[PDB]
Amino acid sequence: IIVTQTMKGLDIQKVAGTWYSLAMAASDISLLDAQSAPLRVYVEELKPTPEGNLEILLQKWENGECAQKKIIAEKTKIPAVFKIDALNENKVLVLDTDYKKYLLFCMENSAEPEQSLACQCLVRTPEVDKEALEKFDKALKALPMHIRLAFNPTQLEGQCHV
Amino acid sequence: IIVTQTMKGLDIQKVAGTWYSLAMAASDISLLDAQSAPLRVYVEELKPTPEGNLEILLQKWENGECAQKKIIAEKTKIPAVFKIDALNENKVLVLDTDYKKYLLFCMENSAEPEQSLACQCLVRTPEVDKEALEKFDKALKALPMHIRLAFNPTQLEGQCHV
Repeated sequence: IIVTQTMKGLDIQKVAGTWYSLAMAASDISLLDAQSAPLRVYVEELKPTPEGNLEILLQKWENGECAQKKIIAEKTKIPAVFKIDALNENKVLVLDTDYKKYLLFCMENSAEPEQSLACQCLVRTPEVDKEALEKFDKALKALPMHIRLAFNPTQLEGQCHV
Repeated sequence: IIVTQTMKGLDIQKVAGTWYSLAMAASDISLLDAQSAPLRVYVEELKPTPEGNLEILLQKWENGECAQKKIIAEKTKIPAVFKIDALNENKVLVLDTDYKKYLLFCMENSAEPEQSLACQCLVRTPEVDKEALEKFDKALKALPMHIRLAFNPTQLEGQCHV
């Protein structure tokens, strides 16, 4: 895939704190279709390091339980692009944010041989922000998404979105 | 939705023949999320009757097989609205068509619209028609969808969308 738009001027220190996964999309239906699908992950928090790296706290269904997971994303020459250090190295792209209300990012699933891509719309509060959803859909027009999900407030406040 | 002009003058005789489910959306994620989800149905063909009813031939994953099913949709006072008793739905609404390339329709249970609404973009040929998808998304902006799926040509030509 060709991501055609990452964020200019990204100050990663300002995305610290709590977030909620309002909506997600992926290039393959099977990446997101079930609760236990591989890229079905709910971001809880972003913790920038002083070295300019990014810690990502998320929840994920596994073996019928809601599991917390910590991902360390290492900075690169491009400021909106990070590398996840893991058995298969995976990229995380910050597309856009206003720091105070929404953040749009994508992550690839390199354990898939075939090129795969998931993107999320994160908001600061557990409400459906229509303007953030509009910016998400605008950013998605350039991308080959075949599944899109959106969640309601009860799900945002729940564990693993229930 | 407003009953529109192409909806006032819907001539069902002109929708006869083969169709492909290019994209689908629903109000509840669980209506569409798995292959065996209840409203995960692929329209194959539309057969208008001389009495002005509408036969809908579709495929559906069930008991580990791709099963053919026949739904009889009975006409009503409103020409774009039909009555069914299948998939725990009771109404089918034709939202828009140009007869020759696309048709947009929804199904619901009028007892439980929020929990039962699914809509589809059907095309005449197994290709991704961007203009048809634009009209589908335009019609969906007014609706409380939380899942949207789009299929590729190989899936369109496949059994139960591969």
